[PDB]
Amino acid sequence: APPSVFAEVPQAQPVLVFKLIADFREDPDPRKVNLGVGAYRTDDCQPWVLPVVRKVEQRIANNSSLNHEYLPILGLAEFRTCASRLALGDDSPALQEKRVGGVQSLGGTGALRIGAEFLARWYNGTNNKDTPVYVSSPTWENHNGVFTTAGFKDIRSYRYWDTEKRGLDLQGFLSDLENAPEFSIFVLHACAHNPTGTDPTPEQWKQIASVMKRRFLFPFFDSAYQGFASGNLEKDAWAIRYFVSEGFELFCAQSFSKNFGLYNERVGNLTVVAKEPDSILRVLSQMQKIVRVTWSNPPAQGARIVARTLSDPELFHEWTGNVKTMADRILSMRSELRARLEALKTPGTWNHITDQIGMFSFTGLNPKQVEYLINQKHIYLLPSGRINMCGLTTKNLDYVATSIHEAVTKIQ
Ligand SMILES: Cc1ncc(COP(=O)(O)O)c(CN[C@@](C)(CC(=O)O)C(=O)O)c1O
Repeated sequence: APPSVFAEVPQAQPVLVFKLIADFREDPDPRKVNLGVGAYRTDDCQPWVLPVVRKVEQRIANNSSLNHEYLPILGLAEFRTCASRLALGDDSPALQEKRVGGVQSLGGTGALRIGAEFLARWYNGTNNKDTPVYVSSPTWENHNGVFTTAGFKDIRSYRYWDTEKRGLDLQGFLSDLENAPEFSIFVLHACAHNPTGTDPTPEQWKQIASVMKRRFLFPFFDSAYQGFASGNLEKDAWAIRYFVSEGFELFCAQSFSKNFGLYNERVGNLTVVAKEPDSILRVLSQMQKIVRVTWSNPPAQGARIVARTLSDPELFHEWTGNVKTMADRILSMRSELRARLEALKTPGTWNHITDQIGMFSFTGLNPKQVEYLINQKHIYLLPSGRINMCGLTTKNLDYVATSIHEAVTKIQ
């Protein structure tokens, strides 16, 4: 009897956020509510394909001049240019000086992967897998997984969330920067921090930038929610743009999954800013090799939609309107969920619910409370106490606020 070559493969733990989408879908209880994955939902609790996207899909579908031939390894040129322009702004001195590069990627995740793979080979030496990599405490789980997979052995965290203050621990963060070895890589959330929903103010960003510049720390921005932090694309990109004006060289992993609602078309872009043009050229050539052995070349549908919307003043205007619409609904739900919790006179303060920005809220519930909420009330969320505000609708608001109350009460 010959045994199987897969006999010893262990059962892996499940990617939780996707594990719950499954549990939710198949859960038969009617009063179930998915406050899990960070995807927008209308007030009717439905996915929303943006009107502008619908528009363009139709145009693309009626364009017979378009073929399916392979795209360049680095991706659709028009897309890479518009994506980078969106984050840096058209008046960017970096764009003017041609020291900006863009690599089309598979969502923000793919962009993060490509940048980590490049750094692990050409940054701070050759194949230097030892440069420390810093992620916020807490942060999006996949930050660790992505950098670990790229080979970095030393992943550290910088203090960010202050539990006994329910906000940003600036001194902690600043202290961690001061103490970070020179050349260390810092993974920064450009805006709408995940999972806290707490971002530094421009004044704090200035302090953060000041230490980074002094200690030659590398800013690797994750920008997955441009436009959600406030509803304004220009505003949500200010930090990245400030670093650029300060002369930093940096990476910016861009995702169009949430702001274009193109979740399943995997549209991402890795923007690179260098001190001089010649370097962008050499960098992209190394990036081509990395891409070639990962996905060979990127898919066209998503990039085509984003490219057409961003290069047509009319589609662009319209898109900015749809974005603001989503952001506005998140602001509306924050005020409501807070009201109800106060009316129910729920133990403790809950101002933070309206203080945090973006799609998420770091509620503050112990895990035992989350288990109660998921098992008893069928209100799916993460163990950490993070909730997707978009999951709230004028309907289920009371059920949730009730459940959160009962929890806090007969659970604490
Ligand atoms: C901070 C951050 N960066 C990158 C990504 C990846 O975006 P992509 O889909 O373009 O690769 C996410 C997505 N976070 C989600 C919305 C989903 C997930 O975990 O993948 C979340 O629920 O946190 C994110 O929250």
